[PDB]
Amino acid sequence: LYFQSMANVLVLKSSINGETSLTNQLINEFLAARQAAGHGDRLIEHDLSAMALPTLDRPLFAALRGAVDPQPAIREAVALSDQLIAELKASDLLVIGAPMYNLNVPTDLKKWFDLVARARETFRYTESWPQGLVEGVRAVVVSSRGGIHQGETTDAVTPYLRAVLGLMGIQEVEFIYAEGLDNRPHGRDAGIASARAQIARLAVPA
Amino acid sequence: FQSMANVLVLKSSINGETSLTNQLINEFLAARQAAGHGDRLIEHDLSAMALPTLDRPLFAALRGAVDPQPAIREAVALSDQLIAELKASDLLVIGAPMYNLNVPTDLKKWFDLVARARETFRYTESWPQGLVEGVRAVVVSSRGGIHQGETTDAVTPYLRAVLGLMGIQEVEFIYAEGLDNRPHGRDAGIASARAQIARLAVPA
Ligand SMILES: Cc1cc2nc3c(=O)[nH]c(=O)nc-3n(C[C@H](O)[C@H](O)[C@H](O)COP(=O)(O)O)c2cc1C
Ligand SMILES: Cc1cc2nc3c(=O)[nH]c(=O)nc-3n(C[C@H](O)[C@H](O)[C@H](O)COP(=O)(O)O)c2cc1C
Repeated sequence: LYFQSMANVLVLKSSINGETSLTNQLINEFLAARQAAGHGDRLIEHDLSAMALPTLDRPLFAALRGAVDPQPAIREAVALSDQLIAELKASDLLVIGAPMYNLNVPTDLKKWFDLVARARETFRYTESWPQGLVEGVRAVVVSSRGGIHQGETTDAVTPYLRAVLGLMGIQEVEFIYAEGLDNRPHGRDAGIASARAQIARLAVPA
Repeated sequence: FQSMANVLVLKSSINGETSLTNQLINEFLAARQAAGHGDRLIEHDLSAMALPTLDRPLFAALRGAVDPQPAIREAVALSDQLIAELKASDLLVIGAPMYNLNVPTDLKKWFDLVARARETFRYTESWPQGLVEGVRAVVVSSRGGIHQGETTDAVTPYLRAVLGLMGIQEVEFIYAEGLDNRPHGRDAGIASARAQIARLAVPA
């Protein structure tokens, strides 16, 4: 009963800071607090940073659209696409590290979305909109920002993620912000306290 | 000849010859000529340049580090080169169609090399000052629209902000919207774009 009842989590980390990654701490902190709240988690973890994912190009896009391409590295990248999508569809809760870099998410997070946001697989075209094919999936996006000191003049990261997740049917998405982390002298602390409070409220729902 | 504007043209579409943003960039440059502007282009097909992804060693290397590795010493030398082209330009023209609700990765990648402390922007007690002086920009962004899942435009504010970071405050867009709409949507957006082009060719 307990082991079958367990929720399945998919956990993407995109930071380039490695062991010092504040978004990676906070994911672990979030996941631990879910345990603390009586949730058993079955994690599939991807350090997208270390996977050397391919950029989306003309042939990869074609192949991914349904064409038989034979080149080895493309077929290898398509195999990875179908893998990441199987992993995603199987999962119950999606957790993503998305620190803001030059006002966008980091390249490796973007590349994940480029392989996974696929027609016929995670969405099908309608007369009007596209219909999302990922079902039973909620998201929790952990996002940090240094703020005004790093030129945070807008948050394009957030609505981008809401929209690219919504494309594939991931309609419910919660955010965990650590904002203003370069503000001297209490910025980091306050950001981290704010995120921990978001974590604590957010670890509960199941 | 010394009259001539210096344009920097960034192409990041993955559709090669069929690229609509590359078409509209070219139309935008044909019109500038039509209205008596002479231009000296530096042209980048970012798509074919296979640009390095920003990673930990490279970011450090860009942030004033000493790294003797070769692949990283080359990407820093490229960064410097893309930057020196930018700060030398008078007009920046960018191909930025919407792919999976973002810019194409290749464009992004250029921004991660060029948006760089002590080079294009510098730190301050509060906000960062830009160092790219005397540079307008023009952004060609074609979009499929509703059929391709455009629920909001994150591209626009993203671009104004990242360009703002390094001091490019003046930005105008060429939107070819709704291109997937049946049965005249592509023609209507192309037209729309064309009229936007007719207007923006004039300024100088
Ligand atoms: C390459 C790079 C670009 C960044 N760009 C921004 C930015 O545009 N706006 C901002 O507020 N913070 C920016 N930051 C600061 C990070 O968003 C912040 O330090 C965050 O905590 C990093 O989380 P991580 O440790 O999980 O990478 C940037 C950091 C790096 C390394
Ligand atoms: C990989 C890929 C992703 C796309 N994603 C979107 C999208 O998320 N929203 C949208 O409205 N249109 C989308 N489109 C449609 C393009 O924005 C549109 O066809 C564009 O005009 C093509 O420009 P180009 O020919 O310069 O690539 C996408 C096209 C491709 C090839």
